[PDB]
Parts: sequence; structure tokens; C-alpha cells
Amino acid sequence: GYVPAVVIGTGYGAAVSALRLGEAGVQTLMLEMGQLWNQPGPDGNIFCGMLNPDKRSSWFKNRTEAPLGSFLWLDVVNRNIDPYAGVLDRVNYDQMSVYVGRGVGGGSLVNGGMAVEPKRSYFEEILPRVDSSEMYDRYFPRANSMLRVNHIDTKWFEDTEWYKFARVSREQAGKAGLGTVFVPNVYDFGYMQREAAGEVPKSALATEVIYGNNHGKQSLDKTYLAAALGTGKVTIQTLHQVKTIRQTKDGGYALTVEQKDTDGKLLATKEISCRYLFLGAGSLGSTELLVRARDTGTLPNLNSEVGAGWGPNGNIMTARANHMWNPTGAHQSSIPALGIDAWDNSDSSVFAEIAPMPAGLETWVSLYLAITKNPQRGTFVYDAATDRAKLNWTRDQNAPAVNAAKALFDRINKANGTIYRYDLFGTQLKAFADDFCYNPLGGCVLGKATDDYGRVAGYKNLYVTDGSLIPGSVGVNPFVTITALAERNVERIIKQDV
Ligand SMILES: Cc1cc2nc3c(=O)[nH]c(=O)nc-3n(C[C@H](O)[C@H](O)[C@H](O)COP(=O)(O)OP(=O)(O)OC[C@H]3O[C@@H](n4cnc5c(N)ncnc54)[C@H](O)[C@@H]3O)c2cc1C
Repeated sequence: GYVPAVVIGTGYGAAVSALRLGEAGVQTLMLEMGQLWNQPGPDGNIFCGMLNPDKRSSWFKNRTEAPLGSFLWLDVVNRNIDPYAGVLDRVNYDQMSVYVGRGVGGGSLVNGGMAVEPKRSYFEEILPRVDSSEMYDRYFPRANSMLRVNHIDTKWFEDTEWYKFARVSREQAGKAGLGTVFVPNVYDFGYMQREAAGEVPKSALATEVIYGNNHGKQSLDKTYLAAALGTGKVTIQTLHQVKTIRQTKDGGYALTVEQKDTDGKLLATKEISCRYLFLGAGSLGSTELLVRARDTGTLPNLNSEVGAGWGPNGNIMTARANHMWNPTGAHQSSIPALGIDAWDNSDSSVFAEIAPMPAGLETWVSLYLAITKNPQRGTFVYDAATDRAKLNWTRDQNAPAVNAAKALFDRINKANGTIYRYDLFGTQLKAFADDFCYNPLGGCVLGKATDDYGRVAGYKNLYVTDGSLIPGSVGVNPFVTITALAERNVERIIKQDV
């Protein structure tokens, strides 16, 4: 029942923690509620594609859903499914739906692979207590190297039909006096070229991404976690969900864990104790464990900052209708490679990525995922009745995000004489999706609910290492920042505490 160190979750913060602990010679156990994705399914593949979703695509749902923005074309392939330990979980709150990955590797399994560093000037604004020099000189470079971040061949990008959709938006943006930037990725671009040449089995060019990539994507299980297991000091137990955390009489920690099968049946409830406890259950997961512990009295010394400071990273999705003479192409790579940088740290800041359309036919639609600067924050509150943490966030709190995104795209529309599509996000005629979130951040903010290195306030040997540490916004896709911050924190923790 005892293990020196226990890491909850296997996402970015958790993976960095497990590797460094293993290298320091600390016996570590990682607990993951999802599955280890290494078993071929009914089709011979591990993951299902976006055009053939099945039970593997969803975390205990009774029917598959079309990826946001492609309902008009992909709802036709949706089918009823048996509740299963799928890879993608759509967590629905009152006025917000948060998407998160479930399994060994966490969000790295289902994300777009976009590895971007935030602007130093913005980083300094959101975390004034952290030394930006150490981060940019040592930690960010370490993260990029370990994550196996790479750059796309610009010549291939210009000629390939698979990125026609990106070139069209670049041209449209240019007229509005806007510039584009190449976004690094963890998907092997060299492998992507070989897919286009039909030399290797396709994944990114076979409409795969959101439910996992059977090839090419360097998810955490291939990078950090592979290295962690390679130390001989790390072990990962799957289909194990941590329910409660408490402090033993002597200062150690004890956890109640439920082991279930892929169908959701409770196999057993275990008790695991440890000396060092690292939380890497994500912005939603870590926060819920902590608010529950504080409010049910198992960790009564947690401060009032626990549960506060949540933000969706200003996530807003919109789409523009192209002129008949500007086709986006039927063949679009599932991995984004270009972005529009309009981030100046002001209230109108927008960092938008040019997103592909999985339709498989010409739609003339240009899809965008914008990241804006919206000061509004939500708060996680514990509901003792249902034993669940609820997110206090209203749709109107995303108005500043919508306003900023609208201002940028109105410019592009004006310069090109185009209009928005208002029929892509379900019912209503909405041009902007304002109630979804791919980047949940906050809930246990660094320096507020914890010290400047993630040591949870009020306790010793209790650490948070994930997206819950970030103050609701980073200005770009978050995983590189989560990884770099984890590197900074765990290094200090190993030196001082372990
Ligand atoms: C569709 C999609 C697209 C995105 N694209 C990008 C992109 O291209 N670039 C980018 O930078 N970011 C992207 N993101 C966001 C990025 O994936 C997340 O920011 C990142 O994965 C968060 O890391 P984390 O370490 O905080 O936690 P997560 O990676 O979310 O994982 C935490 C882990 O904890 C497990 N866990 C949760 N609670 C428990 C519990 N009680 N017991 C045991 N295990 C538990 C979860 O199952 C999970 O595996 C995207 C995400 C989505 C959903």
C-alpha cells in the first residue's frame, strides 16, 4: 500500500514529474483513470478516425459527436455507442463544455500537437513572481527538446495540396494587413511528407487527430513517459481513479482509489499511501480533488484560493465563408501549421490558428480557433450533494473574448468582401462558439493556492504540477508552458524537498 512518491494523472505536468523523480532514484507510482492505448481495436487500429468514430472516441457517452465546427458534414457518421473508457471526454458544466483527454498521456493523445512558447512580455504580466530569465534560457528550451518539437518544411508546405486551406487564409489575412506565423508541432512533419507521398500509413492525412493519431504524433507516452518507464523507478497503473486525498497522522498522504474495467464496472477500491504526492490530474481534475478535500474536511488547511482563478484561455472558434474562387481543398491535413499573430498584450489581442476542415469535400469554409485576452475568471465550487466540483462560469463572461475575436475577423471580412458562416455550431445562428474550451487553465494558481513552485499552501510534500497552476490565460496553446513550468518546479522540489 505504500510507495515513496505518487503522481496522479499522466498528462504534461505529471509526465515531467515522473521522469525527474525516476532519474533522482525515487520509486514512483502513476495513477491514471484512463487506458493505456496500445491495443488494436476492431479495425486493427488503436484509435478511431474522425470519419469512423466508435466507442473508443468517447469517455462514457451513449453516442458519438461531430468535432466542433463540422456538424453539417460529420453528423452523418455519428452512431450510438456503449459507454466505454474512450479517449476524449466532453465535460459539461452549466454554460461551458470542457474537452480533455483520458488515458496514459492525457491531453497529448487527443491534441493538435501545436507547441508554442508564450510571449515573454505576456508571461511576465501573468506570473510576475516567476523569473522569466530562467524560463526562457533554461526551461522552455528543455521542454521543446524533450517534447520532440519540430518545424514543417516550408517548401513542402507551399506545394502540398494538404495545406491549401492554410495558404488561402494566409492570403486573405495579408489583405487585412495581418501576418501569419509557422507553428511548431510534436507531429513528425518528416513523417507527414512520407504520408503525402504514400510511402507510410497515413494518420494526419487520413483525418485523425481528436480521437488520437495511429502514427506520427509524438504524444507523451512516446516521449516523457517512455523515458520515465526507462528509469526502472516508475510504474503506471491504469483505469485507477483517485477519489479522495487525506493526510495520515504522521504527515504522509493516503488516497482512496477506484479500479474499474473498460466498461465502467467497479472492480475494487484501494488505499494507497505515500510520502510525496504530486497532482497532475489537469486543471479540472486536480482542482476537483483539492476542493473536495478542503470542503469534506480531509485536507482542512487548504486556503480559499483553491478552486479560484479559472479561465478557458480565451478560446473562441469562428468560421468565414470563402468566395467560390477561393476553394480550401477537399484534402486538408488534420494538423494545423499556420497561425495569425495579432497579440500585442492589449485587450484586442488575438492569437488565432488556421484550423482544417475534416469534411473530405469542398466546403469553402475557413475555420479558426482564437486565443484572446479576457480578464473574466470562473471559480470551482464543491457540491456536497453530488460530490462534484461545479464550475461557476456564465456565457456572458466570454463576451470580451467574442468581442476581441470579432474585431479581428471583421477586419479580414471587410478587406476580402466575405461573410461569416452562422450555421456551423448547432442551432441558433452563431458565428462564434463561446461555450467550449480546449485549454482549461487555473483552479490552483501558482503563488496563490501554492507557493511559487507548486507546493500547495498549508501542507508539506503536496504538489500541483499541471494546467491548474496557470492563471486562466497564456496567450497561445498551453502545453509547452505547462511542461516548462513543470520542469522548473520539479527541479527545485527534488533539490529542496526530496
Ligand atoms: C481537442 C484538443 C485540442 C488541443 N490542442 C492543443 C494543441 O495543439 N496545443 C496545445 O498546446 N494544447 C492543446 N490542447 C490542450 C492541452 O491538451 C492541455 O492543455 C494539456 O493536455 C493539459 O495538461 P495537464 O498536464 O494539465 O493535464 P491533462 O493532459 O489534461 O491530463 C491529466 C491526466 O489526469 C488524468 N486524471 C484526471 N483526474 C484523475 C483522477 N482523479 N485520477 C486519476 N487520473 C486522473 C486524466 O485522465 C489525464 O490523463 C488541446 C486539447 C484538446 C482537448
